[PDB]
Amino acid sequence: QDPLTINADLQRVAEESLNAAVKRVGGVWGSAAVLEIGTGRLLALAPGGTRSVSAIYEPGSVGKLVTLAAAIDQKKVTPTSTFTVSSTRDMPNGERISDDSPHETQDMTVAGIIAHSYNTGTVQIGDTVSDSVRYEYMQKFGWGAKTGITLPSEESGILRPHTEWGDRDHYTTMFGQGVAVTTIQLAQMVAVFGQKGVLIPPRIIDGGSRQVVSEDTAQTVLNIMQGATQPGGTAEGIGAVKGYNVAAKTGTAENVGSLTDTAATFTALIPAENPKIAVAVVIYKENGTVYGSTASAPVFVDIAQFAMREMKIPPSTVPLYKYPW
Ligand SMILES: CCN1CCN(C(=O)N[C@@H](C(=O)N[C@@H](C=O)[C@@H]2N[C@@H](C(=O)O)C(C)(C)S2)c2ccccc2)C(=O)C1=O
Repeated sequence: QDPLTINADLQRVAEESLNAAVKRVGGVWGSAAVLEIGTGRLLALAPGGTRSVSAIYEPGSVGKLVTLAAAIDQKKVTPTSTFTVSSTRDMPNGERISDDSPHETQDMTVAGIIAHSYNTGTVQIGDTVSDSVRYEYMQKFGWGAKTGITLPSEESGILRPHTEWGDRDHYTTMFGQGVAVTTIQLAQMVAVFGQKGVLIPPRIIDGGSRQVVSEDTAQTVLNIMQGATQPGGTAEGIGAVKGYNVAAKTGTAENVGSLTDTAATFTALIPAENPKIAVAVVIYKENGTVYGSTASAPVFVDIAQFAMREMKIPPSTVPLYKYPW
């Protein structure tokens, strides 16, 4: 019978979690997409109108995975390459870049950088690759284009041609600012890292795809992503799905509305040793800041715990991956 892909129980979990989280956090709206890994099948899409597919927003530091992957794919960097992290850092082109909150400067590996999500580290990582190269990766990950799901009013996102980026744009697009995204785009993206560098176009209809990154870089981005829940990681505690290895990335971005809003974002893969779902969450607050971790992780967590039961996936048999930092 059922020609749609939605899992009704999973959908209800999503809507519930989502609704609660938006209330909890004083947001004005939210959205969540759960994609099955390997098939591109939508298991859940909240809030169930079309806003999930048509509301666009600057995603923030979830965009960091695009730049990380580019640098790695181009072999310009490795998990264990080391850079200096600082509360601010003045760049060649006259730009000052700042971390969320000041910290003692120190050297960190790439692994630890995006794990702590330090802009000052990632900006350096992005500088190892040309803007036209980054730009091309951004497009292959599906930014600035409709995913092509069969639901009305999909927005294409905003991805200005790199040849158009100023000194600020050079660096802001490195951590998902100066770019607009829909939640469906974000799920499709992270899905790549569980798909051996392949992007599968999402589907809501079953029935009386492209290579974005190498299989190897996908897997390394996958290992780095597991650093999110470990001590010091932005999703420590809050991102934990008891008994299951979680690869994830938070994001907390400013948006206009001028520049008074924020979008708390979360994109995760689970279970990390062998991903079965790709999850993307966003909660938008209007005159206030809201953190991907405090806001959106809990949603993923509720969804993720159910999905693992629902899909009769056994708990993780192997340790959460660690690179030294
Ligand atoms: C173009 C100017 N302009 C405006 C937008 N803006 C900005 O909002 N910066 C944010 C940012 O994007 N940094 C995060 C990326 O999300 C890093 N990752 C977060 C995470 O994942 O939790 C983090 C660990 C909380 S900080 C930020 C800073 C402080 C608090 C929350 C978010 C800039 O500063 C910036 O350049």
